[PDB]
Amino acid sequence: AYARTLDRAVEYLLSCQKDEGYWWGPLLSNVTMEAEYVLLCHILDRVDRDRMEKIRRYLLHEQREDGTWALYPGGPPDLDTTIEAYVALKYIGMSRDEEPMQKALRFIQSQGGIESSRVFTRMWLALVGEYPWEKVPMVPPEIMFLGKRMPLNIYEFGSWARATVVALSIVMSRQPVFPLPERARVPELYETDVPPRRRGAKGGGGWIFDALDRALHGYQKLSVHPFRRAAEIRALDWLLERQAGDGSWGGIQPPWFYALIALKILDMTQHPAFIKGWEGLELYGVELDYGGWMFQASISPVWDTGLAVLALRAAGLPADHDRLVKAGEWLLDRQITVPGDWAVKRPNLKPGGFAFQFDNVYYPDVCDTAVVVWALNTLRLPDERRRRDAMTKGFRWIVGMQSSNGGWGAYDVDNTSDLPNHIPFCDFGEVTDPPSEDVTAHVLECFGSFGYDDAWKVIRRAVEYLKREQKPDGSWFGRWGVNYLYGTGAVVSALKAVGIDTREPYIQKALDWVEQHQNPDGGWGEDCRSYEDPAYAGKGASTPSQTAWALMALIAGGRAESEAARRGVQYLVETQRPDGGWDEPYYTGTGFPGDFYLGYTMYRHVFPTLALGRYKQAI
Repeated sequence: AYARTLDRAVEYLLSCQKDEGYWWGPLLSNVTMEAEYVLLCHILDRVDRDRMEKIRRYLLHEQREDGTWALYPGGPPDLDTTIEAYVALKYIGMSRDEEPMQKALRFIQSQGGIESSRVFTRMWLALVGEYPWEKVPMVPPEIMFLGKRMPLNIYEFGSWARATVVALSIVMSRQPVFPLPERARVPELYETDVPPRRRGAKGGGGWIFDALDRALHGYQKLSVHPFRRAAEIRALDWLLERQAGDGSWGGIQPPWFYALIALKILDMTQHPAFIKGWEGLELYGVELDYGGWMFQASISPVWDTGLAVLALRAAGLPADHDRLVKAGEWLLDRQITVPGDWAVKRPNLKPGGFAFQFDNVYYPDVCDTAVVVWALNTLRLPDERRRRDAMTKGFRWIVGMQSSNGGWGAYDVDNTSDLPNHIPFCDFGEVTDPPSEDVTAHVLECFGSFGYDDAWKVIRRAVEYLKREQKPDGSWFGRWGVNYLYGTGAVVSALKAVGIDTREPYIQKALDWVEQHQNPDGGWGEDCRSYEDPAYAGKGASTPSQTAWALMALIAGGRAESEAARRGVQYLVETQRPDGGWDEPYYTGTGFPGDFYLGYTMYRHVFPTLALGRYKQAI
C-alpha cells in the first residue's frame, strides 16, 4: 500500500539534494524581515530600486483581504508586522490613498496606533525619526562592564538576545536619526482616538527597572558620561570578535542588522567587517517565482541535511548509499572545533558541536549537534576514523552541555536567570535559553541510537526531568516545533529509544491523548493559536508534518497496529503529491512561543518520509 508512496517520497528527497551533498529548504517567517531590510537599506544609504520592487510585490502578495499581515498563515492580524509592512510600503512608493494602504491603516488606528506596538517597532521608527527616542526603553553600553556572576551581565541572556543587546547598546548610546523623505512620513500612525494598549515585559514589569530606565534617559541628557566611550568599544570589540564566516552575527537577522547599523554610526563603513557583513546578506535573500524577494530570518542547511539523512535511512536506503555518503562527508567538515560563548560556563569542555547555518562557529546548538551525531551513527563512510572521532566529540560535547535540572537548552547551560524577563525592553519573545522538553528529547534519542539506556545517570536525570514537565492531560509542550503534537511526538519516541517501558501509565496516558486529537480526515493538525489559547491544544487543520509526528508517537509506543495509526498512514498516502512531496500551507515551526513562527519548507517532505519508514519497520 504505502510502499509506492515511500518510493515516491524517497526519490523526491534525492531530487531536492544539492550537488555538494546537503539539503536546504528556505525558512519562512513573516513580513518584518523585509520591512526592516527596507529600512536598513535607507539607513545604510544603499537602496536598489529593483530590489525594492520585488519587495513591494512580496509584501502585497502576503497581505490578506482585511489589509493586514499575520505572524503565521491563517493567523489573526498582527499590529507590529502590519505597521512595519505599512511603513516599508509607504517608503517604497505607495501613497496613503491606495486600497492596500487604507485597509491596513484603518486596522492600525483601530488598535491605538503606533503606541500599541512592541519596542522593536517603535525603535525602528525612532531610528528613522518618526517616533521620539526618549519613549524607547534604554539599554546602555555600560552593561558591558557587568562581570560573569553579576546580575544582568550579558551572559544571562539567550544567545540570540545577547548579540542584539550588545549591538543595540551602541545604537542606543548615540540615538541617531535618519530622516525619511517628506513623502514617506507616517504621522497618521498617531492619529487615533482609541486608547493605546501597551504591552509590558514578558514576565511582568517591576517598578524598579521602570525607575532605572527613567534614570538612564535622564543620564542620557547629561553633557558628560564617564567611561561611556570605553563601554562602547567593549561592545564593538565583542562584536568584531564574534562575526560569523558569512558576515552575519549568529546567523539570524536581528543582531546582524543592528550590528551593521552600529558600524555605520561608528563611521566604520569601509572596514572589512562591515563590507563582509553587508554583502553576506545576499545569501539569506530568496528570489520568488512571482517576481518577489524575501529574506530568511535564518538558514537551516545543517538541520535539513541531518533530518533528511535520518528520513532516508529509516525509509530503507543502505548506510553506504553513495548519495548519503556525500551528505555524511559534508556534515563532517561542518563540525566546530573552536570554543564559543558556551565555553564561558564550560571552560574545560572540548568543542565538538554543530550549528544550524553554514558558517557559525561561536553558536553551535544542542538540537543540531544531537541530530547530526545520530545521523552520522547510522551511516557507513569511507574514513570511519573521522566518523568515530566526530561522533565521540559531538557526544561528549552534548553530555557536558546538560543543565542542572537534567534537561537541555538550545545554546547555553543553565541560562535560567529570571532577571532579564522583567526589563522594559524585553516585550518580545524569549530572552533566556532555559532547558526544554524537545531539545532534551532529541538528545535522548541520539544517545538512544548509541545503545545507552536508563541505567546511565545522565539519561535517568533527563527522564526525571521529562516526567515532571508532562502536562496534566498527559501531553508535552513544543518549544521549537508547533506544540503538543511536536513535543509529545519527540518525547515518546525518545523514551522508547532509551529503553523505557512503553507500558507505563504516564506514557499510555500520552499515547491515548494523541488518538483523541486525530482529525476526521485521518491526519493530525495543530494551529499556532495553541500557544495563546489552551483550547487549541492538538487542534487545527491536518498537516503532513504534524501527522507524521503523532504517527511516530504511536509507532514507538507500540500502537502501530492500532486503527488511528493505519488511518493516519492513509492520510499521508492519499495527500501525497504526484512528484512525491506534500504541501503544507501552515507553519509547524516555533521561533518564540506566541511571538514568532516559522515555516520549515522541508518538514512536509522529510518527516512523512521518516514516519513511513518507521511504520514499515513495525513488520
